[PDB]
Amino acid sequence: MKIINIGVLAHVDAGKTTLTESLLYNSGAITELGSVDKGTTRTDNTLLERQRGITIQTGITSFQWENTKVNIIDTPGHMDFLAEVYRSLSVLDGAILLISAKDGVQA
RNA sequence: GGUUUAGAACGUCGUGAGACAGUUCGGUCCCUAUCUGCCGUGGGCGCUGGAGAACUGAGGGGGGCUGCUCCUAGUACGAGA
Repeated sequence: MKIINIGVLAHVDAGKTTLTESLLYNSGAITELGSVDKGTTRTDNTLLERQRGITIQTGITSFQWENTKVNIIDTPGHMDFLAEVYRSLSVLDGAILLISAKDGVQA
C-alpha cells in the first residue's frame, strides 16, 4: 500500500543528495526539469543552502517507482550538526550510504 | 589658489611710527623665434651617359597591458571547510 522510507548517509560530503536528485529525475517526469549541475532544485528548499554549496538541514521529497511510494531524505552528512540526521533515523526505516572512492568509506 | 608690493581689519607686541612663516579680505603673469633642438615638408647637387620604374635592405621607429568567466575539475590537496 504505502512505501518504505529511504535514508541518505552521505558521510564526509558524499554528495549522495545529488544522487537523490538524479533519482528524482529517473523517477520522473512526466513534467520536470530533470535537475542540473550544482543547485539546482532537488528539494533544496531554503535559501543559503544551495547558495552555500551544501544543505543546511535534511530535506524531504515524495517519489514513486515500480508502482510504489519512495520517500527519501538528504543529506545532513555535512559537518557538523549531524544530530538532525540522527533525528532522521526515527523518520525512516531504510538507509543508503554513499561510499566514497577515496580509500573506501569516509571515516 | 599659496608665498613675498602698495588698501583694510583682528589677535598680539610697541609710548608711538609700525611689526608678527599669526590670521583674514582685495589685488596689472610681457616677448613677432636668429641659432640649437624637435615635428613635418621641400629645393640643389651627388651617386659619374641620360631617363622611367621596381624592389633589396644596412639602419631607425612603432607595438608588447591585463581582468573576468568557463572548461580541465570540484579533480590534485584537505578530517571537513
